[PDB]
Amino acid sequence: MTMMDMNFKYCHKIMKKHSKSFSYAFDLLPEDQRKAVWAIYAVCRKIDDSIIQFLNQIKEDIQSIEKYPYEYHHFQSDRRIMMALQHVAQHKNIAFQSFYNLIDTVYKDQHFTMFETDAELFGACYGVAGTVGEVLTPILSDHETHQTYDVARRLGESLQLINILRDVGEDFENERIYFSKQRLKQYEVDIAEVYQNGVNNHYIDLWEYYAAIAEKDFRDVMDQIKVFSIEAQPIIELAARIYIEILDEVRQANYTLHERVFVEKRKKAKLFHEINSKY
Ligand SMILES: CC(C)=CCC/C(C)=C/CC/C(C)=C/[C@@H]1[C@@H](COP(=O)(O)OP(=O)(O)O)[C@]1(C)CC/C=C(\C)CCC=C(C)C
Ligand SMILES: [Mg+2]
Ligand SMILES: [Mg+2]
Repeated sequence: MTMMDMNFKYCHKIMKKHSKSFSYAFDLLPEDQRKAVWAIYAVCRKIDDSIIQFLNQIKEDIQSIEKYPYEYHHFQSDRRIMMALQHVAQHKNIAFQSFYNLIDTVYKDQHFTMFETDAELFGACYGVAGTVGEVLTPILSDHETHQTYDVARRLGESLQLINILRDVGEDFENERIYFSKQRLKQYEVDIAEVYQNGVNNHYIDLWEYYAAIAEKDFRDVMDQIKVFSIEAQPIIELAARIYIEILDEVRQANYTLHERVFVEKRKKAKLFHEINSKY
């Protein structure tokens, strides 16, 4: 067990801590892609958790890795994570611009004021999650085309939308609402009121409006599953399927705004069995 192995095992532990659905799937990858995913995840985890000066420190670590992949650096932020990311960058082509976009998005979030329209909202989904799909693309496909990026991007954006749809209650408590002003007006919905009084029909309708968008994007990703390498196809499908099942869970908890619903480990294995057998 080397120095490097210790970095990756740390990244892995971050991933298992913060993301039960994605680790479950992505730990099924062959060892070398598995480790690249752990490392990208943990960098994005840390960027997302930044908050100020830690975030600039990370941005600086990333920029050194870009300009000088084969040199030793004295990383300012988290050395275990940065070392692993740099090890990954030596063997794979990484879209640095895509981590800067994510970093910009976390900086802008400081000044978050609700989205006027669905197009600002989809613009944020790109920034938090569409970028992650882009950074992962060369790890999960052997030939990167524009098509491969487009599919990875859309997968990530629709996972963010599913995340939003799950976290409606806890997001309100943290003073955030991600549904667009325009769509809240149209459906006559006020999130404060729902939170206090329970679900109603206007809410379900607005909710299901977005759920249908996420579902349509999901189905469009699945019909293009082929852009990914053969070993990653069933994993990616698992990861997406698990995340989509979050949608059925929300409806069975009656769209509650007072708990985080989840897909249990036993359900995860059942979906894996299903995908597995189709392959
Ligand atoms: C690198 C990796 C797997 C994840 C990166 C974790 C990142 C970027 C955090 C900073 C930005 C944020 C807030 C992202 C939200 C992730 C919710 O996870 P998390 O909050 O940890 O767990 P949960 O909320 O479920 O408990 C999100 C929904 C985007 C997931 C998009 C993916 C996976 C692209 C898939 C495309 C292909 C697989 C081609
Ligand atoms: Mg969330
Ligand atoms: Mg999240």
